[PDB]
Amino acid sequence: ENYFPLWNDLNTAQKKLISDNLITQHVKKGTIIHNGNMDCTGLLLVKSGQLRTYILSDEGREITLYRLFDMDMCLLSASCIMRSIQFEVTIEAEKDTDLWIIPAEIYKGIMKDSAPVANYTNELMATRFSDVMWLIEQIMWKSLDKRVASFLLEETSIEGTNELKITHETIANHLGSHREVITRMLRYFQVEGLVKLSRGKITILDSKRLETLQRS
Amino acid sequence: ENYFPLWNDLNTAQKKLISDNLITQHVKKGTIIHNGNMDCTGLLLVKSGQLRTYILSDEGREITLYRLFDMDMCLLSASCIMRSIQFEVTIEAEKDTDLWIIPAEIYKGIMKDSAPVANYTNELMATRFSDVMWLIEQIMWKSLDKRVASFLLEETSIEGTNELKITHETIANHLGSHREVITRMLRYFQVEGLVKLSRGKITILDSKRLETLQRS
Repeated sequence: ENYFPLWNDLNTAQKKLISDNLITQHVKKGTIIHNGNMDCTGLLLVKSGQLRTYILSDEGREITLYRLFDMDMCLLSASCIMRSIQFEVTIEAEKDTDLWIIPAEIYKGIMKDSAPVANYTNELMATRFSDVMWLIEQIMWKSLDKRVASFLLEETSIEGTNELKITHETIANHLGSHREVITRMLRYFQVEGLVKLSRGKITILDSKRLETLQRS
Repeated sequence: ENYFPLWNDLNTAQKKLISDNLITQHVKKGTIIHNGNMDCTGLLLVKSGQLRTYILSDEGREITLYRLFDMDMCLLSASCIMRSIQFEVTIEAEKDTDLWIIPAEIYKGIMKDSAPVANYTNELMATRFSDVMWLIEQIMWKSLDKRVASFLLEETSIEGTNELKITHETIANHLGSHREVITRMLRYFQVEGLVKLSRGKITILDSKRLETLQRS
């Protein structure tokens, strides 16, 4: 109600239909909430937490498309309400997350009759389209050292700490790389004094220098 | 009118506003019709021809996002009508093209009041979002030899001939590669009997074998 900006634009009938069909859900970290064509739960409003939209190759390789934080809305968890979305994505909780779910059939129904809700969904798609376009630009134009540097700066901002407790597999899965290549890269960073590597931990030593890689 | 599927869904007032403001335009090949934030002409309905949506790095490197053919609609040529589209694209004519342009201000106005036109624009975005998602999947999971093989099979289908009259630069610009890497790859293909290379021409010799690379 406070976290849904379309609320002031909705009428009484629309406000009531969504309100009376809101599903509250606490999702623990590591839970897959949407898994391509298998699920079509609905739009997710993140009250508090962190979600990760990604794609999987048939060989189990992964790359993160984008992340959703507190107050974001997930549209692709209700992908089946749009025939023209002909790609599948996996959405999972990176931290314990409190969500509200607006059922797909309900949201689809309101969207059919409301230009405001229809246009709002366009703006939501355009944002995610733009997120994915920044990703193509990053993948094509920036080398792996710069992308690892960029990721380490993002995670430290999200966690509010220069001490990351993640595996080399998770970094590889974020960037569309292999663990061995990430490990090689982190060891090059350690030799260059950018990070410190220890048991289940990457400590960012020079945040100023990592930012100059990202920018290079 | 025949090429615009939303026409039957429009009312008299909407049909008249679009009809009386249609701009007919013959565009010669090599003409840039949209160049990021510089232009915001409108939605383009391709009566007959071929358009190419691509992105440019600050160093002049290119990769094709998707192609539009006869009967397709271009949405991103009117990107400024959606605040949430925060990426720029270049659109140009690959062959001489006959277009109709629906001015952006006019289309935006109809979209504000019509759920049908609003939802139709979503489906148009979703299609292009899906095109770009196939591209991420191709870039990440398929090696350059497979992507070159895939492109050669596409161009031969479009041109209706196993004889392509294109430069190594154009192929590099389609795939996000460098000319020298494409030339190296085409020479490997020639050594393997897949193609024949001669003055300003690539002749596909084994279309069956190129398809088995694409699929690998």
